[PDB]
Amino acid sequence: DPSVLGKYRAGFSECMNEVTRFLSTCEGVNTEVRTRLLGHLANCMTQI
Amino acid sequence: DPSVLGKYRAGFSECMNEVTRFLSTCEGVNTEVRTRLLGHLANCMTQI
Repeated sequence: DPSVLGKYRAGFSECMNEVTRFLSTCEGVNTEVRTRLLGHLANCMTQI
Repeated sequence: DPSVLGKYRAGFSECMNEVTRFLSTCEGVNTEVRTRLLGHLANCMTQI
């Protein structure tokens, strides 16, 4: 059911917002981290 | 169904691992960030 996927996406939407705050806080060695950090969450959202 | 919750937890388990890597990377102004970062993911896992 799409509700399950929506719930999953909703959870990740929340993770993305908090993760974004962390990413907006770290400004040094997070260029590589940002790629994996955003890529992974994006991959999870994209995959599901 | 518990499968939905398990899927949700599984997604957060994945977020926690990646988030942990970010937290293990940032070492400066993330004491406050860590509290919210871990507290939020923990809150989501705890709540669901």
